[PDB]
Amino acid sequence: ALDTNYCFSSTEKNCCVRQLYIDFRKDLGWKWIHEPKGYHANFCLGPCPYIWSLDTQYSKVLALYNQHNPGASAAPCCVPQALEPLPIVYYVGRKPKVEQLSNMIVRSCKCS
Amino acid sequence: ALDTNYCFSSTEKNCCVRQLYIDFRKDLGWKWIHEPKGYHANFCLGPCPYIWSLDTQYSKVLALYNQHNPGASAAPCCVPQALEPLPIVYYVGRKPKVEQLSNMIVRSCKCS
Repeated sequence: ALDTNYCFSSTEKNCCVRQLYIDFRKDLGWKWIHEPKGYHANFCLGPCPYIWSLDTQYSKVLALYNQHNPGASAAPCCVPQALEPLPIVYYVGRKPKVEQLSNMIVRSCKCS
Repeated sequence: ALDTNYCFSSTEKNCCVRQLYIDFRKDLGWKWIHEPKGYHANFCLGPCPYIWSLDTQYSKVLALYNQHNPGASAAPCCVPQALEPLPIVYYVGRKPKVEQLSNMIVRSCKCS
């Protein structure tokens, strides 16, 4: 299970989603969004082994292509499979409008 | 265009698919497959900027979350979006059978 539930417990390095709170202005400096200040963007870091929930067939082949060659950084790339929206509030000229960005959050990583 | 056409030309580091020929036995040591010896598995390496064909919304946000914080390796993860099959030939007990693995190749990366 490579989601924000099994990665938000012990320590992990392979394809494990890690906390990635992003303060709209602190990290992205986004100026088109006023609120919220940030959110739990979460994300994924580190590659994955072979039986680590392989999505595509090239995910199991390369998974070994690296795990077999010591010194190769061509491993796979854990990524945010399922995402989540984001209730914000920005300004258009002079009228404030609250929306819900789509896929602006993570809820489970993977290995594409 | 982050495919094996624009990456197989000049040099790139961000989300650019690079050559990844894999010799079934040399790299994966796969013993369940006899032929071919290997194939053009290709793959992707390096993260991506913001306007680098973002797939999910978290691809444009994090793209800046890293491009903004100098010293953060939480960037995105370029991956093989479109893949390709693979005509092989293995053995089942004593009967040889040729098949076509699915998604056992890359034909274009992206940024999940």
